[PDB]
Amino acid sequence: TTTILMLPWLGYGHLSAFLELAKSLSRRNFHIYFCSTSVNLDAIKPKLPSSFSDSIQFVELHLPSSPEFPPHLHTTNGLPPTLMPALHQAFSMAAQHFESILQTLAPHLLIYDSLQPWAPRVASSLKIPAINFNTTGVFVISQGLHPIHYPHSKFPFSEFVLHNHWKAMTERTRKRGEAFLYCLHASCSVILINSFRELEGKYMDYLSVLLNKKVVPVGPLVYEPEDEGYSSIKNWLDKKEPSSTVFVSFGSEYFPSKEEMEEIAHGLEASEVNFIWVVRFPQGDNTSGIEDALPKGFLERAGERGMVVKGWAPQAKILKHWSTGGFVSHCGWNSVMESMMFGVPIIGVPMHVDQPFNAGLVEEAGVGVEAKRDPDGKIQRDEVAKLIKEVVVEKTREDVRKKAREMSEILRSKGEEKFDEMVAEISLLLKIEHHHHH
Ligand SMILES: O=c1ccn([C@@H]2O[C@H](COP(=O)(O)OP(=O)(O)O)[C@@H](O)[C@H]2O)c(=O)[nH]1
Repeated sequence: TTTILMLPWLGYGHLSAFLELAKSLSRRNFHIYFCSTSVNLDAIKPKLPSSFSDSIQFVELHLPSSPEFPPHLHTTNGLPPTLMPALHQAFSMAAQHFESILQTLAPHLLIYDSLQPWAPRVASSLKIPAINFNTTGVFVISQGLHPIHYPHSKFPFSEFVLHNHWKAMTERTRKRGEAFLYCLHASCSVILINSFRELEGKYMDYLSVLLNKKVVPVGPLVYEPEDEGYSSIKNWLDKKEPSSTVFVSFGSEYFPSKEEMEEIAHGLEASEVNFIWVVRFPQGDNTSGIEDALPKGFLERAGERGMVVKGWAPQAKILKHWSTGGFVSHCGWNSVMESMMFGVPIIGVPMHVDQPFNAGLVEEAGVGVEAKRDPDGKIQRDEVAKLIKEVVVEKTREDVRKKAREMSEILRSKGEEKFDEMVAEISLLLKIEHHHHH
C-alpha cells in the first residue's frame, strides 16, 4: 500500500482541508499518516468517521515548549495574534522531530502546506517526494506570484483592485512571502489546490505558466457533519422565516477589534435581519464576556432577531439550515467553499491575509458581495447594513442568490472524479522517483 504523510500548517482551516483530502486519498487505497501538534489533532479527531480509523493514522509532532508558550497554544485556533510569530518559529524548530518521524515511518510521499519550507527540504534529504497542497484558492496565489515576474504590469484577467488598507498592511512580510515561494517552487512536478475550474480555471492556467508546474485542482473540499450544541441553535432557527437569517463568523484565527465589532453590530441592527454571530476571545482570556465585546444595549435592542454564541458554532449545520439566507464572513477560503457548496450568498467582510483577495473573487463570480471599506480603511456600518438588506431582508439582489444556487448545483454534481487528476500525477511522480532512487 502506498503511504502518504500529510503535514498541514497549524491552523484549524488548514487541518480541516488536509483532513478532507486525506479522506479522499484513503478511499483510493492510500494509507495516510496525518501529522500535527496534539492540540490540533484533538480538535480534528471528531471530524474523522470511524470508517477511516484503519487508513488515516494520526502522528504527533512536538514543538519546543515553555510555561509561557505551552503545547495547548501550539495552534492558531484562538491564539493571541501577537503569538503568531512565535508559533511560526516554533514550528520551524520541529524540523528535527519531523525528520525522525519521516525516517521511522518512511512514507512514499509527503504532502505539505505552504508555510513550512523546511518540510520539503527534510523530505528531499530523505529521498521522499513532496507535493505542496494549498488550502487557499488560486486567485491570491497568482496575485502574489505575478509581480515577481511582471513587476511593472497590472494583473491580467481581473478588475479587482486591492484596497489601500491592505496594500499598506517589513521583513516579517518578506520572509513569509519567500517561504511561501519556496514551498511552491520546491513542490515535485505539480501543486495541489483546494479550488475548481468553474470558479478559477483561468487563474490556475496563469499560475501554471508562472510556476512552470501543473496546477491540479482537488476542490471542492468541504466538511459536512444527534448534537446537543446545535440543538439550542436549531430550535431557535426552526422558528424563523425561510432564508431570513445571517450567520456571522470571522473564522478560527481572527478577533475583530472593538471598533470593528461596533460597525458590524450597527450594520446588523440597522438591517433588521435575524442573525447568529460567533464572538470569541483569545486563549487565556476566560474573564471576557459577550456583553463587553458588543455595543452597550445591542442585544437588548436586537431582541428576538439576534443570537450570539460564545467561542464556536456548528457552521456547516447552520449554513445548511433552511432559515439561513446569507453569511457575513471574513472570507476565509473554507468558509467561502462551504457557503458556495450550501448555496448561501456571502456578504464579505474580509480582515487580512488572503481574505480581501477571496472576497474579490467572490464578488467576481457573483456568488456574494463585498462590504467595501471607507477611504481610511474602516468597516462601514452603512455598507454592511445595505448589503444584508439587499441580499437577505428585501432580496433585491436576486442575481446574487441565483448565482449562489447555481454554484451549489455545480458543486453538488461533482463526485470522486475530482481526485482523478491528483491520483494520476501522484502515480506518475512515484514511478519516476522509484527509478531515481534505484
Ligand atoms: O465558529 C466557527 C468558526 C469556524 N468554523 C469552521 O472553521 C473553518 C474556518 O476556516 P476558514 O478557512 O474559513 O477561516 P480561518 O479560520 O482559517 O481564518 C471552517 O471550516 C468553518 O466552518 C466553525 O465550524 N465554527
